[PDB]
Amino acid sequence: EPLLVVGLGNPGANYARTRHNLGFVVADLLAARLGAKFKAHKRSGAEVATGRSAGRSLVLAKPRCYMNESGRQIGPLAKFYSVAPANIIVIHDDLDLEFGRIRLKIGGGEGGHNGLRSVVAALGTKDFQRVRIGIGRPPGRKDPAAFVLENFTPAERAEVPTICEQAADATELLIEQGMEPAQNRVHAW
Repeated sequence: EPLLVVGLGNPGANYARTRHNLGFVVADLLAARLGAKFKAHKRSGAEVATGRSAGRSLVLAKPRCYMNESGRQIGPLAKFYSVAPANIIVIHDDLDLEFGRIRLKIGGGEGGHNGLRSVVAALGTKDFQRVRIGIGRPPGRKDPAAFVLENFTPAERAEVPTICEQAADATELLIEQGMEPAQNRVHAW
């Protein structure tokens, strides 16, 4: 069955290192591992890189619209390559996990992620896979919408590349062995 891996993020150099763009950073790392380049995808508006991970073919994609409208490109991507939602993996920052903590699931909530809500709406289901990468959140009940548009702190920047290697590793393990075995290895702390 066809497989689609998507990173979420906002466009533009000024957003490239913000918390809300972790998905793009990991997708870029996956494409580097696969020796693949992102190219414009006319039918969806996104950009896609294609390759194989342990012999299995995959489409790697980053939307090119604002985060709010992510599903309007991911939906068409899924139809174009005939990928069922169960075989879509979305990589994203997660306000509800400690910074650097990676967790995998299918279904469940969006954790307040506006990109995830757009994808859920477009696919008509919550039942796609996710690579959740913790970023923490502001304390109390403060609105986090501005926190995710900040760059990481210097202390956090010291760990972000390692975290992205782990998230890239988690994506490949998901593709190779599925949810439960990948969870066993990936939930490392």
